[PDB]
Amino acid sequence: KTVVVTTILESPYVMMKKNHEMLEGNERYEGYCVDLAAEIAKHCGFKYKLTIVGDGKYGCRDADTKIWNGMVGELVYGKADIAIAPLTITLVREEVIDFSKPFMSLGISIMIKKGTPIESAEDLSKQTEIAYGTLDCGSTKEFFRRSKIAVFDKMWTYMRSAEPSVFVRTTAEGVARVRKSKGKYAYLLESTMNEYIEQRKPCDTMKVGGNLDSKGYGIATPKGSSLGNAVNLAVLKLNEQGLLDKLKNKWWYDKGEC
Amino acid sequence: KTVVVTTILESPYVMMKKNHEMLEGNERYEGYCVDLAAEIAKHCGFKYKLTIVGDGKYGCRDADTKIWNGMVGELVYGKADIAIAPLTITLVREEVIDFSKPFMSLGISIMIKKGTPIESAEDLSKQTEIAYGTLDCGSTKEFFRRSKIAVFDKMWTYMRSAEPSVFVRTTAEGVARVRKSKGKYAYLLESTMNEYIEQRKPCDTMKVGGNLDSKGYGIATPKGSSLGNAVNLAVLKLNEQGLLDKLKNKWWYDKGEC
Ligand SMILES: N#Cc1cc2c(cc1[N+](=O)[O-])=NC(=O)C(=O)N=2
Ligand SMILES: N#Cc1cc2c(cc1[N+](=O)[O-])=NC(=O)C(=O)N=2
Ligand SMILES: [Zn+2]
Ligand SMILES: [Zn+2]
Ligand SMILES: [Zn+2]
Ligand SMILES: [Zn+2]
Repeated sequence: KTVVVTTILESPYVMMKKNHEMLEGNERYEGYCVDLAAEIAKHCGFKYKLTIVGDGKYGCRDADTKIWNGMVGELVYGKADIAIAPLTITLVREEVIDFSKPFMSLGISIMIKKGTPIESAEDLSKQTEIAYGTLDCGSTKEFFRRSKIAVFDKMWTYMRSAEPSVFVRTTAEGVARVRKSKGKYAYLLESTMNEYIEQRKPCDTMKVGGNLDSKGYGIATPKGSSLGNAVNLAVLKLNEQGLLDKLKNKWWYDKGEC
Repeated sequence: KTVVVTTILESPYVMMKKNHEMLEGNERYEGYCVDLAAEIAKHCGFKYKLTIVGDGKYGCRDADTKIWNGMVGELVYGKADIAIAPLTITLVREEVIDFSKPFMSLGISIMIKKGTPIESAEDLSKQTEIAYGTLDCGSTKEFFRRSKIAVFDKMWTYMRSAEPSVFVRTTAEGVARVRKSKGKYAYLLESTMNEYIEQRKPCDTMKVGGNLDSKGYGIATPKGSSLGNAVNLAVLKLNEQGLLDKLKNKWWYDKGEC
């Protein structure tokens, strides 16, 4: 029986091979999570088919209709058996699906255009000439809004009333805003994506400072799945075999461009 | 029913209060995990009794007898209901007990006496003047023995044959060796202990370099325990509330001496 794996097109986790039009099935795709899927399936002993999430989303529950979208929806509504993607482990998600132990750690972090005189959140917080913001909705925004920490309160107090708005609609919009702003905008985002972009042409951005919080990506299965136990032990084995680190190094650095 | 928590006297997770002999029950103890225990109990709705693990061990399985010792033992054989301690989440442990998602991240790291001209594992690998080692058995030693990575393979080749022995019997012996060796011994250990010791008098050690691997500590319950789900969700909630970070800062930095 063929396990249906849902994943999402986010580089470098899953990307179309250059010659994808010539290929078929699992072979059309490459990247960190493709490699991970193959390892998980090999060590759990199953055959699988990769499919890209229909709506291109991770997974959130509409307040209005209480319906789950993205990969979480595909699990909860039975369109796929397992999600192998950079899906963040969160309380609201783990209420409806099961997560493996994290396969990759991450945190909120600062992206600057190279040259910008900022090396930390504290630096940002003490000034206003360099503008800075986050996605207009989602966990990073909420992290600042709720923080009782002085530096983060200060940054919230600033971002919430800044004009023009410092919030962006998509991550890509945030990255492009850093790149076209002539050193006048810094963007706050997942450190994994920040370090990824640091190694992409034209090599004009940089990750600075320590992570502001700590989070994990996990592989997700539905409650009571026959796969959940073995998938979890698999993630642990891969980590101890140094394979997760190998995959990270490969996709971020060996294929780096800077 | 009063939940029996097993834990271990490892600073700053669990320590005797200075006036412990005037006190009784849970109140004798303080530390990160004591605070954490209170929070977990409150969010899962149980009363508990902190007990120090009989043998002072974390838990491994004896190769000959196959018997688990330490806190893992107490969980496996039915002596305690939950382990709230810096118990590392590992493949062989997760095969026999359940863990929450990690409450704290760590990795193998390098402890040096201040002034030692070493900034990374690479730096250590390329020289011989400064000796370096790990605990004489256990996971840090095994990480080097099994590594396919060039830098770590080189360090292993050196450590395994170094004379006199670079391995030590206890964490304490490792730290004392760095302190009395005038810069000629560096010790490889968990990053959390490393960073803790850096804030303790006489303030003569430092953690240097990035972590060499990545692991997490998790709260453990016996397989099929009915506490397991609630405890996991409670760990996620505390992270998202900033409470675990607040506790870390508190016990490592607010109470630091350097
Ligand atoms: N950028 C960005 C991202 C945004 C994300 C994400 C991963 C990434 N990522 O590392 O590309 N996982 C999620 O579960 C999520 O709700 N939102
Ligand atoms: N040193 C030391 C340590 C050694 C440890 C540990 C925690 C710590 N710690 O940071 O105190 N947890 C474990 O599960 C373990 O097998 N060995
Ligand atoms: Zn095409
Ligand atoms: Zn493998
Ligand atoms: Zn005493
Ligand atoms: Zn609380």
